[PDB]
Amino acid sequence: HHHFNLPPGNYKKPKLLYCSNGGHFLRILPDGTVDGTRDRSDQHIQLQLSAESVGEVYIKSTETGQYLAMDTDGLLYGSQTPNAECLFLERLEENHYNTYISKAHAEKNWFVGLKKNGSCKRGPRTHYGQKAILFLPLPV
Repeated sequence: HHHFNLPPGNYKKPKLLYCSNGGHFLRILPDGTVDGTRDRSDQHIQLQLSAESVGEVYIKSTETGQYLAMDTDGLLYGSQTPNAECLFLERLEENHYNTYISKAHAEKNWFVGLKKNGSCKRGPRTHYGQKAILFLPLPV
């Protein structure tokens, strides 16, 4: 139960999710670990988003087919198959950015977030107001 301000744009094409905090692109590594990188030539930062229901999305690596997911302890990981831990509520933030809240943990406001050093934040450590949760979807 959150606000419903939605970002503009569509899911027709893959995107890079650029984090304002450290300037890192969200990356899903083949081994299933998730982090961020500033290297625009990286082959694991291309993500295809798709809508399950209005405002609910899956975020999938086009290179490996892995789905971004957040586990029971708030850690992001790459999932081989889509499940309830892979759905995120995509919303507009500060009238500009896109934020992604774990649907499975939405009551706790757990977001997808990247620290300035490029490591992911754990769910409980994310909070409205941080730069770590702010993303700009860029064309590939």
